[PDB]
This record gives sequence, C-alpha cells and structure tokens, in this order.
Amino acid sequence: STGSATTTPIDSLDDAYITPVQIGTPAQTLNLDFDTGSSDLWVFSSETTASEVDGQTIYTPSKSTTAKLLSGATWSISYGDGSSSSGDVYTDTVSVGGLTVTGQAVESAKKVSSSFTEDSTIDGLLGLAFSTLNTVSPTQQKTFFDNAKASLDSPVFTADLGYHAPGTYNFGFIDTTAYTGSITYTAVSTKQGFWEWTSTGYAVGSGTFKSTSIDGIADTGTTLLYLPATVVSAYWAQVSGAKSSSSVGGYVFPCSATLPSFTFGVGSARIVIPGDYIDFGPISTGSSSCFGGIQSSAGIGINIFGDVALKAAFVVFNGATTPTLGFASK
Repeated sequence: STGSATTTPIDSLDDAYITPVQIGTPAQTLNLDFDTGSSDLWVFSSETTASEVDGQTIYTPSKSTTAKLLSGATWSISYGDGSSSSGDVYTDTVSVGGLTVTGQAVESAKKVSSSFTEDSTIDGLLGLAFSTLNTVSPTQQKTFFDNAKASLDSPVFTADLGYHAPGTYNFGFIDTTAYTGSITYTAVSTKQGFWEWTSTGYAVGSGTFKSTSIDGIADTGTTLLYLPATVVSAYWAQVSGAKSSSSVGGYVFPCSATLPSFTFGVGSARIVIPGDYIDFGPISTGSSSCFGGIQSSAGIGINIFGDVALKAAFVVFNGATTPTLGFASK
C-alpha cells in the first residue's frame, strides 16, 4: 500500500503545516501537524476542556462505530517550546492520503496548553519519530508509520514541504518526479528516539564551505533551524544590523535587509536554503525589526533541522531495519 497527502502552511510565515487525516467511521477529518520530532497522535476531542477549545475541529469517539476506549491508558506530553497536552486513549481507524491503519492509538486530549488553544488551525499532532518516545502509559503505543510499515510497498515516508506553498507527505514510495539530481542518504541514530543524523558542514551565502560535524534532528514539527552558536553567529554576521536580542528571544535583523542563503552538508552533497526562507517577518505588526529563521540551539541541548531547512529539500525518512535519512534538492 501507499498514501499521499497534501500538507499546507497554517499561515503566511510557514509557522507549521497541516495535513488532513481521516479518523473513525464515518470519517471525521481533522487537520493534524505531522511531527517527525514526536511520537504521539493526539487530537482535540469531545473530551477536551471546553474553555481550551477555540475553533478547532474535534474528534468525537462516541460518533465513530470503530472507536474503542483503550482501557486504563493515559498520555501526557511536553514539547520543546513549552507547550503540552494530556488525556486518555482510543483505538480507531486512521487514514492518511488513502493509506489506512486499523487499531491506531488516537490520543484524546482532555487538556491542552494555551499555545494549542490559540492556534485554531491545528486540530492535533501526528507523531512520526520513533515509537520509543510515545507517552501512552502503562502500555506504550505505536506511531501511525510504525503500524503502517509492514503493509507499505517500501518502509519509508517522505516530506516535501513547500515555501509559502503546499507540499506533500508520501508513505510507502519515493516520488522520483519530486526532486532534482540524486538523493544522498546518511546514517541515523535512534538512541534518543529521533531522526538524528550528522550534517557534514555549512556555508553562508557564496562563502567557502566549512567542513564540520553537526549532529541534529530532522524535525518537521519545529519551525526554525537551530544550530550551534558559532554557526549562527557566522550567518548573522553577514547581515548588516543583525543582532541577538534577549528581549525578543533570538536574532533579529532589519526588515530592509537582503538575507544570504545558508547551505548545509549531507555527506558530500549540499542543500541550499535561500535567504528568503530565513525571513520570519516583523517581530510585531508594523515593526521594522524582523525575526530570523536561523537561531542558536544553545540551551536547547540539541540541534534541530526544522522546517526552514527541510522545506529546501525532498526528505526521505527510511524506516528500514537500519533507518537512514535521504536528502535531495528540488
């Protein structure tokens, strides 16, 4: 089997991407944030505290003939941005882009933090990291990809995120029309539950490539590119007037600037992030100070190849017995 679904930016900045997902019988379609940095599929639901729902579409398990309470199971998750959610668990039929999993754990939110409430466009998350990170207790549950894997034509999914435009998540096949040149594959460590890999270096603009190992995670659920302070300083030093602002919470730059590209290495291959991808617009409405798309990972504890980086590439998440990651230009 295979699946193919379009993923759409939630706003004009590509803060996140939503992908329609069919849950239950008859189908209830919710727009979920596919997140390769976590491993829970959770939804706003009929059980979510009413004051914490503000415009989201909810899953109502009582209206699904295939929903079954997973008795005794609870979940609770905290994300890198400080947001969180928790609740109980049902199993139900879940389909993405024509690919159907029966008996998928669907984690029903009883509580969500303010960041989720305030984002009317995201109806929940669909985790695509390794199932070892799943938070269901006392019986850990598998991700949608893990459940689908044996039935897929090939044990892979691909992320093809757009810049200010829709893109695609495919399951079970590599669309050879979706990228240019060849795909370069690189080793993955699953030791922390992430799609963790090591970039071979970077360049700023038309500058020379610096060969240096940068361990980080491929994370579709993080907006920006978070890299070591040395790398980030070298980037922003090429933008007149850019500075790190503790009050704003990262590097800012004059909105009048033209940003340089940023290149990252994948083995001997190179992925180029155009300068425009690094512009996250005015810090506040009407400001002439703009927020940068490359930020320091210092104090996160991990480097994160978030959407800013991933949307510059066609990315293969290879879930073979020894997982790997592939990157192509597009």
